[PDB]
Amino acid sequence: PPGPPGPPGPPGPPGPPGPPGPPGPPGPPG
Amino acid sequence: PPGPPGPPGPPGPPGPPGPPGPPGPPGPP
Amino acid sequence: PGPPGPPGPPGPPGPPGPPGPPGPPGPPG
Repeated sequence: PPGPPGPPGPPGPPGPPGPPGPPGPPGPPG
Repeated sequence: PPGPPGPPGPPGPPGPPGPPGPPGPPGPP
Repeated sequence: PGPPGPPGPPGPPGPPGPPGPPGPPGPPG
């Protein structure tokens, strides 16, 4: 008979960079 | 015969943090 | 019985990373 299924594969590639962050706080008062 | 190929591996690591956000709005006068 | 089969494929790409840091303060008013 055919042998056992092979080992599971390796982990996949790292995911994409996340979305850009939120805007910063409003600037200092004039 | 040799067995079947194994199952796909686990999902990869989460991605890195995203880029910093934009500068905030200009301040009040 | 036969030898174990080939290793499986690499897994799927991971999830997107976290949102990036908040941006810096805005320009002075």
